[PDB]
Amino acid sequence: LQQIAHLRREYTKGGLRRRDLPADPLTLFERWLSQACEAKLADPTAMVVATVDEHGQPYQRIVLLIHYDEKGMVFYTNLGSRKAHQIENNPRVSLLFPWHTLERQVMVIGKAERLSTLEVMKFFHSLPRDSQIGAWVSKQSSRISARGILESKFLELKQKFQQGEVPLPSFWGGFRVSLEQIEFWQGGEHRLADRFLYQRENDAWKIDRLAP
Amino acid sequence: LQQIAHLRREYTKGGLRRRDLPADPLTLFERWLSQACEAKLADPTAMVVATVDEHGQPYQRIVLLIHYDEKGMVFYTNLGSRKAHQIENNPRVSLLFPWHTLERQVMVIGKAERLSTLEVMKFFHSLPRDSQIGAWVSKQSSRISARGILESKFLELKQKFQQGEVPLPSFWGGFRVSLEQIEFWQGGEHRLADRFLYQRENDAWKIDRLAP
Ligand SMILES: Cc1cc2nc3c(=O)[nH]c(=O)nc-3n(C[C@H](O)[C@H](O)[C@H](O)COP(=O)(O)O)c2cc1C
Ligand SMILES: Cc1cc2nc3c(=O)[nH]c(=O)nc-3n(C[C@H](O)[C@H](O)[C@H](O)COP(=O)(O)O)c2cc1C
Repeated sequence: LQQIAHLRREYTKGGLRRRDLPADPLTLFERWLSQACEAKLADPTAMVVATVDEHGQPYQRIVLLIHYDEKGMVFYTNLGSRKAHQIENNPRVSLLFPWHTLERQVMVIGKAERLSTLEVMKFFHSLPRDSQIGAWVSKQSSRISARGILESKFLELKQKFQQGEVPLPSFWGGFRVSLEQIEFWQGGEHRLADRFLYQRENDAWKIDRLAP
Repeated sequence: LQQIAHLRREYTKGGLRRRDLPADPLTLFERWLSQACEAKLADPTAMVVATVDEHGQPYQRIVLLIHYDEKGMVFYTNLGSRKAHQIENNPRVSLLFPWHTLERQVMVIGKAERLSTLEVMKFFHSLPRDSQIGAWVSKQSSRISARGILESKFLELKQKFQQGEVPLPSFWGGFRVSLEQIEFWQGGEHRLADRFLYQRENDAWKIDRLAP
C-alpha cells in the first residue's frame, strides 16, 4: 500500500507531446492499461458505455473490457438488457475509461456489432463456474418485485447444473465497438490537460491536439 | 493508508433492501457521496456526462459535480466546447458516478438547462485565482497546433490580471441536469447487484428494483 502509492506517483509524472505519440493509438492504450493494472486501480478494464434510446436520450453503465484489437473493443452482456435494445435501434456507442486516479481518461467512439456464437462460447467457457451460473439468473434490466427472485433462481440453477458443464444461455452475447475515434486525456502543466484525438480516416489515423 | 483501506472495507459491507431506501433519492446519493469522500476516492464528485450529437452519436467526458438539490445536478464548462454544442441541439444527458472502488454506480437521467449569469459569477469568484485564469486560456475542444499555445496564453493572462480580480469570461457557463431518473447500483450477494430505479412521476418518485 506504499508500493502502490509510489507507482501511482511515478505514472502521474506526465507530459504528453505529439512527437512521443505512437502511430497506432492502441499502443498508447496498451501502455496506460498496463499502468492502471500495475497501480492496482479498482477494475482497470472497467469502461462506461454510453448508448442512446429511440428518444435521443443517452444512458450509461459500466462494463468490463474483455478483448481489444484493431477491429475494436469487446464486452459481454445480456441480450435482453436495456443497452442491447438501445444498440439494436442505434449502434453508435461511446466508451470511457475513468482513469482519473492516474489523471487520465480514454474515450472510444464507434459502432457496436454483435459477436458470433463461436466467440461468445469461447469466452463463456473461460469464466469461473459460478460466473457461468449467474449469467442464467438475472433477466438483466427488467423490473423485479423482490431480491429473493434472484437468490431462489441462483440456488435452483446451482442444483440443476451441479454435475456438468454450465450451458451457454441463448440470451448471453457480446458486442465489438469499432475504433472510429480514440481520445486520450492526461492531466498537464498549469492544470491544462494534454488531449489528443486519433480519428480513423482513409485507412490511417489523423492525430490532432485538442484544447483542454 | 490503512485507515482508508479499513473505511473502504466497511462501506463495501453492502446489502440494499427496498424497505431501507429513503423517499428522496438524494438522501441516498448524499450518503454514498459522503462515503466516497471519507474513503478518499480520487475526485469523489467526478461524474461522466454523456451527450448526443446531431447524428445520434453519444460522447462522454468527466466533469465535477459542483452543486445538487431537487432541481438537479450542476457542472460548469466552456460554452464553445463540444458538450455545450451537443446540449444546445439535444438537452438530454446522462450522468454516471463511477464509484466501482466501493462497488457502486449512480446514474442520473435528465435535461440540461443553462445557469444564469448571477449563478455562474458566484461560483467563478469562489475558484482559486489560478483556476479563474485557466478558464480564460483554453478554447476547449478546438484543434490546436501545439501545446505552447496554452502555455503562452497562460503566461500572458497571468501578467494581464496580476493586480485585480480575474473577470468572468463570456464563454464560461454551467448546466443544471434535472432529476428525471436516478439509478443506484451496489455490488451484492453471489455477485448479483442490488439495483434500484427512482423514476420521477406525478410530483413523486416511483421505485423499482431492477434485475442486475
Ligand atoms: C465494475 C462493474 C463491471 C460490470 N461489468 C459488466 C459487464 O461486463 N457486462 C454487463 O452486462 N454488465 C456489467 N455491469 C453491470 C452494468 O453496469 C449494468 O448494471 C448492467 O449491464 C445493466 O445495464 P443496462 O440496464 O443499461 O443494459 C458491471 C458493473 C460494474 C460496477
Ligand atoms: C477529474 C476531471 C474533472 C474534470 N472536470 C471538468 C469540469 O468540471 N468541466 C469541464 O468543462 N471539463 C472538465 N474536465 C475535462 C473534460 O473531461 C473534457 O476534457 C472537457 O470538458 C472537454 O469535453 P468536450 O470536448 O467533450 O466538451 C475534467 C476532467 C477530469 C479528468
